[PDB]
Amino acid sequence: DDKHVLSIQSHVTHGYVGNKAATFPLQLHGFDVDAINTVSLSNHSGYPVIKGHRMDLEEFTTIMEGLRANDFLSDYAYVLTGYINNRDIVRQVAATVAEIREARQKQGKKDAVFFCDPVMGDDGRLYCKEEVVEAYRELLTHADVATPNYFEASILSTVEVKDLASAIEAANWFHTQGTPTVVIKSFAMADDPTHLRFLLSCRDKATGSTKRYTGVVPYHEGRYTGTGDVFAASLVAFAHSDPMDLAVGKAMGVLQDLIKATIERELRVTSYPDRLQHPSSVALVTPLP
Amino acid sequence: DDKHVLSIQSHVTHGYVGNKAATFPLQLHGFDVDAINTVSLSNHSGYPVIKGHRMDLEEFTTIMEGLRANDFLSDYAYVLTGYINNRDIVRQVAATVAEIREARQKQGKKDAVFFCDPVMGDDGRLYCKEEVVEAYRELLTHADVATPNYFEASILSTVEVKDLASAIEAANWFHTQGTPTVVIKSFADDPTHLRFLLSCRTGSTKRYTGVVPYHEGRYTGTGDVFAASLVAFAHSDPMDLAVGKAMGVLQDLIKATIERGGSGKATLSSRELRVTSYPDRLQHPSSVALVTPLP
Ligand SMILES: Nc1ncnc2c1ncn2[C@@H]1O[C@H](COP(=O)(O)OP(=O)(O)O)[C@@H](O)[C@H]1O
Ligand SMILES: Nc1ncnc2c1ncn2[C@@H]1O[C@H](COP(=O)(O)OP(=O)(O)O)[C@@H](O)[C@H]1O
Ligand SMILES: Cc1ncc(CO)c(CO)c1O
Ligand SMILES: Cc1ncc(CO)c(CO)c1O
Ligand SMILES: [Ca+2]
Ligand SMILES: [Ca+2]
Ligand SMILES: [Ca+2]
Ligand SMILES: [Ca+2]
Ligand SMILES: [Ca+2]
Ligand SMILES: [Ca+2]
Ligand SMILES: [Ca+2]
Ligand SMILES: [Ca+2]
Ligand SMILES: [Cl-]
Repeated sequence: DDKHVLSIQSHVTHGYVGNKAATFPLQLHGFDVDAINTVSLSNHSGYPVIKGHRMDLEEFTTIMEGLRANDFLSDYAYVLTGYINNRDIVRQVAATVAEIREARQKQGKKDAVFFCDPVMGDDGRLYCKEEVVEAYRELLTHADVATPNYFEASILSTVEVKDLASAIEAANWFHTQGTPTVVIKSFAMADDPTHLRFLLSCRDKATGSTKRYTGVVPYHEGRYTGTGDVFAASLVAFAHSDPMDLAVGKAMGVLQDLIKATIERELRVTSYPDRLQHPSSVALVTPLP
Repeated sequence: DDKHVLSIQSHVTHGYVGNKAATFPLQLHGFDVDAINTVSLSNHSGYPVIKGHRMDLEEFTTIMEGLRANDFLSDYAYVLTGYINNRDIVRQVAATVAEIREARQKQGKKDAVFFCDPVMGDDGRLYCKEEVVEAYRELLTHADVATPNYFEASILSTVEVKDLASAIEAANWFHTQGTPTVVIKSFADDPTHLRFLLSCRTGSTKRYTGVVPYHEGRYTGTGDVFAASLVAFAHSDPMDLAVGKAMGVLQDLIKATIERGGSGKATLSSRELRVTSYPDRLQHPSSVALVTPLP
């Protein structure tokens, strides 16, 4: 099957971020999730105490050696990258994707789709050294889809994402850098305080034309962990069989069901298995003129 | 709720063994799975090449310090151990389980159940040092439930498990060792069936047996899905029914693996269990194996 994802994200023993947020949703959708755990921690970065192991570049290339030696690299119709927070591994992902593209081409399979979630910060706070930011600018030259939060889109493009106009500028930066498809997952709007806006920006490499889509979700009170990780995983799942605009709509609806369930910080991903596959409602994703 | 498991097993990128095999079924049963990954490898040990990282004791005690400091230990109504292949970590599981039981007592919670799958070898081959065998003998004195394959039962007890009689002798060894509940998951007329033993030690022992169809071919991760399913069903079933349902889950999963190309003659990759293929069959097997009292 083509429902095979290499997922390069965090592992935590307790809670739902990185591969712990992404794996269950994708498996529910019928995907084999092949996870490389960039860290193996007790819990996410928000608890009072974080303990555990972080991969270095040598651990990453050792795992790749095993995948290469057993000829698994052509399995990966999708590559999903999340929390890495290591300059050398962010840079190495480009080689991993190129070796997957080569193995699939040699076996005459559909091109791999590389989804790059450039995980660096949230709520004004940066998790990574500045060298990681530039590593993501170079890696995004190779991505098919990028799913930055507004903070990541802002620091990568140097455009303050604060409304639809500035979101479009930040997205255009991603296109110029070489990412054809961008989802800016949410930004607040001074002029519409009860909603979050998202942008889907689709550059046609051949024509140079850009198809843009936007929509909103309700702006729920409170801070949530893992929202991006569930979002990107859900997007991969829906984008497998849906056009990207509809795939974004479903993925938004999945997050809205999860957040509203939490309300009636931690996303209880495994409590809502039917909502993960069939969200109680889809967000409208409408073309822009 | 008490549907929280601390699961101490292997992580593989490719394929379905250890925590990757155990996690999805337990999550489908509504459990939070807190996984400690004893190794993070490219694939299971059956492949010609196996690459990646292995925990030492210090890495294990480091994660444990995180779980302790954040007051997570009292949440673990269940402890499930599988692939460790490290004498010092196997030894350390007794102290981990003891600390969970004390944190649970302190908070007015019912006692935990520790399920010990003593993962050491299969098809007559050890995949661990002789050191790990003895560490399992000593951990098993602290286990509530043990789920050896017939090889593991054989080397732990030093009884050759080849029939119902010898399986009973091996299970008796586990009970004398201190393990009240033993499932010997399969053994050898009638070449088309495998037999299993459930033995529950008041000094008296209740024993049960049953059969499943024997599918030709070598599967890996079968024990890992089985123990995971046993934990899920045993939470709301008596142990005989929970074994019956876990056996049914495995028959469905092996049939789906064969259905999607996983013949006896097929590749290691083709024989990888189709864990994602039929999620409803992981919760609700199409058959439930009979588990019938012995006299
Ligand atoms: N407070 C919120 N109210 C509504 N939806 C939210 C909220 N926070 C997150 N989301 C949803 O989940 C996704 C959250 O990811 P976002 O915060 O944009 O990314 P990240 O978690 O990577 O920072 C959004 O696209 C949106 O659907
Ligand atoms: N070849 C097989 N044919 C039928 N059932 C099998 C086969 N291999 C495993 N099983 C099922 O999987 C369960 C666990 O398998 P077993 O081989 O006993 O453990 P392990 O995988 O730990 O060696 C068995 O109880 C049985 O239900
Ligand atoms: C380890 C780890 N992985 C992923 C994320 C993003 O949800 C975070 C956010 O803090 C994190 O700490
Ligand atoms: C890594 C790893 N984990 C688990 C198991 C048992 O299925 C094996 C069997 O060889 C293994 O190699
Ligand atoms: Ca060709
Ligand atoms: Ca956010
Ligand atoms: Ca957040
Ligand atoms: Ca994020
Ligand atoms: Ca076996
Ligand atoms: Ca005992
Ligand atoms: Ca086997
Ligand atoms: Ca086993
Ligand atoms: Cl706007």
